[PDB]
Amino acid sequence: SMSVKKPKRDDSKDLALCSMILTEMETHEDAWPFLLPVNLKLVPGYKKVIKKPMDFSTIREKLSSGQYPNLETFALDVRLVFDNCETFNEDDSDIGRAGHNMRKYFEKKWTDTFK
Repeated sequence: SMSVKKPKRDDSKDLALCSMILTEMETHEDAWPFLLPVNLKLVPGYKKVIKKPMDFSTIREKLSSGQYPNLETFALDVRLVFDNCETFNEDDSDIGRAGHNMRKYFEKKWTDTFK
């Protein structure tokens, strides 16, 4: 509350560390469904169904331009990529499996780096 604070966590490396995680996500062999924004002209139903499209290139641009105020907002966008994927793609499909794989990959890096 006012004048009552927990000890200050060092957040000075967060930006660099989220960048490193994102690089690792970008270079994973199963990243291909997520590298670029879904083409809303060429994929029927995507625009109407997925209210907040997100992809790794868009996260990278937001990260590089100071549009994440903290590491929780960064994680929310990464998770949105996978939540969107599950919304639109059957589990038993290449893209559906890719999304589950990438989510697991992310969540381990996230825990190992920050928890």
